[PDB]
Amino acid sequence: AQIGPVTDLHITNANISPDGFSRPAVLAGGTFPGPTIAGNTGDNFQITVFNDLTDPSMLTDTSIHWHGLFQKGTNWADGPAFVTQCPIITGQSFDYNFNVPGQAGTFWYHSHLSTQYCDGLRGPFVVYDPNDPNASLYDVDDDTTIITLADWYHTLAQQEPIGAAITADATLINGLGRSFTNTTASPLSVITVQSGKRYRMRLVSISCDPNYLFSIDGHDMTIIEVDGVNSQQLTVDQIQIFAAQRYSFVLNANQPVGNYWIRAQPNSGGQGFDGGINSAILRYEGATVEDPTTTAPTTFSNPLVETDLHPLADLGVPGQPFRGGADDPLVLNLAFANGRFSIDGVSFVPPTVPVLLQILSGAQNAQDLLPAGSVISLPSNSVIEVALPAGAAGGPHPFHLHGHNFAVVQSANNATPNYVNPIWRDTVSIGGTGDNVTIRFTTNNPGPWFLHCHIDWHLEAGFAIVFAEDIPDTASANPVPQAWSDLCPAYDQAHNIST
Ligand SMILES: *[C@@H]1O[C@H](CO)[C@@H](O[C@@H]2O[C@H](CO)[C@@H](O[C@@H]3O[C@H](CO)[C@@H](O)[C@H](O)[C@@H]3O)[C@H](O)[C@H]2NC(C)=O)[C@H](O)[C@H]1NC(C)=O
Ligand SMILES: *[C@@H]1O[C@H](CO)[C@@H](O[C@@H]2O[C@H](CO)[C@@H](O[C@@H]3O[C@H](CO)[C@@H](O)[C@H](O)[C@@H]3O)[C@H](O)[C@H]2NC(C)=O)[C@H](O)[C@H]1NC(C)=O
Ligand SMILES: [Cu+2]
Ligand SMILES: [Cu+2]
Ligand SMILES: [Cu+2]
Ligand SMILES: [Cu+2]
Ligand code: NA
Repeated sequence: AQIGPVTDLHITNANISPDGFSRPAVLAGGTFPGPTIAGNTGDNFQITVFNDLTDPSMLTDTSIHWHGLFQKGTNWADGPAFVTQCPIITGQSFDYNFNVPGQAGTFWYHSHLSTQYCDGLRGPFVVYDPNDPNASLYDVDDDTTIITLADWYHTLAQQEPIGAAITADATLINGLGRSFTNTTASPLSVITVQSGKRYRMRLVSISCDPNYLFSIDGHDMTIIEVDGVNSQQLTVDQIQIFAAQRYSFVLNANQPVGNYWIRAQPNSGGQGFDGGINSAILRYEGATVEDPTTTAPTTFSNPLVETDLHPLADLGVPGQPFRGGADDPLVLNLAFANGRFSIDGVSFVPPTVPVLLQILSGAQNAQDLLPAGSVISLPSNSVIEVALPAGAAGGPHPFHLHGHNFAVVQSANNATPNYVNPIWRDTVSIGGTGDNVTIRFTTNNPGPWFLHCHIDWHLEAGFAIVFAEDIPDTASANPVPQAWSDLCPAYDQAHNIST
């Protein structure tokens, strides 16, 4: 069952064995992935998060981010630790009370403390649209049509060396999959369809690192949504999905009744499908209960290419049709050396006082804010352009901006910008050496918004900056509840920190 929009959510430690290997984890709602949180567009969500964690090896504090939800007027509820709040301590709870005006689509929630979401705190978050303009393109859209893709590690996250190339031990599809080494024939996930029906499959990357080549043998996929943004219909036979991205696609159950492999090949870790790694099963009602016998093609003839995507609505592009054609045109210098990432010469290390609390306490320019050199102010009601030229080790890096979606003016592997009709999204691969992936948005949401690579090991190694958007209006725009004001005193008392 789905939960929400008003619900409790308990965060616990438990043993799980999603690939046959038992390890302890950090779980929401007692499962991996966590339960789907759902509501309708414009609803009030009140997710009262109970921190019941006791195992220090995965951290007993927590904080949860609602990925892709704009949090306009509720920056305090966004979740990134030491940007918008201090962590919730064990034995305490916190009501994330916010609204989702003007958004409808496929989202997710995850821990936003250290690398804790890798240890299991990740689940789907769906905002349905009762008047969806795509409603007539499918018959079925429910909890059974959500497909999560996850990396899973046998080593606990707090034992992963900072700045290292860290590699997973299994791909999990809907929480199940097989280990790349010491492979055992543990259970695979089954997605069941009825011959002749059309399904809105909501594909969610809950990855901490790898991108996946996703396909379904015998079937093609008609994309209708990208990171919450409705798209024109685009039919593909493979989707390369980067960490934290989402797609909705129409699956037409138009092939003979039978069993078909669902494939998710990561860019690192186990390659291929031996022993049923990187796999799940599409089963038609009436098919025999047995593994598929289907083959992938040697090459995919209609893969997703990001420049093929276009919004369903006439979203356009803000600013002027050339590089630098914005009120505030930025170019970030994105680098890696010696185990640490940097942005504009500064490696991100979380501050003691959350950025939002520094601003509410009166610090009002970005050079007054900590960490020094890690906060860039943005002017209000302005067109912002951010060029993100690739080349830093560990690519391709999927960059994500909190508080906003953005026009993808230039995509990976293509030097031509699009100032007319590019897709809008919230997480974008910056590509490879010599690329110049560039995003645009307008500043209509006061508050500090994190910008970072969504490979969680890279964020931990410093690949982040904070956009302090409209500092002067942050306090008036974002009134804070007493329970939020109580978080830093409680956290600092529990941890013997002076501030
Ligand atoms: C990605 O696109 C951005 C624009 O969106 C390019 O930025 C441009 O970068 C050049 C230098 O590479 C800038 O010109 C330089 O400016 C300094 C003065 O600030 C000057 O001292 C240098 O001699 C040179 O003129 C330019 O300001 C900047 N913005 C523009 C043109 O709008 C960036 O180079 C592109 N990166 C890649 C890898 O393609
Ligand atoms: C590399 O990225 C560029 C920019 O996104 C892509 O260029 C765009 O290509 C599309 C598809 O061909 C062009 O749209 C077409 O326009 C013609 C003429 O109006 C129209 O008859 C078709 O209905 C379609 O809309 C679009 O103009 C063009 N944009 C620009 C700025 O060049 C390009 O396709 C990408 N390269 C690859 C290999 O995918
Ligand atoms: Cu996220
Ligand atoms: Cu986010
Ligand atoms: Cu990265
Ligand atoms: Cu984030
Ligand atoms: Na425009």
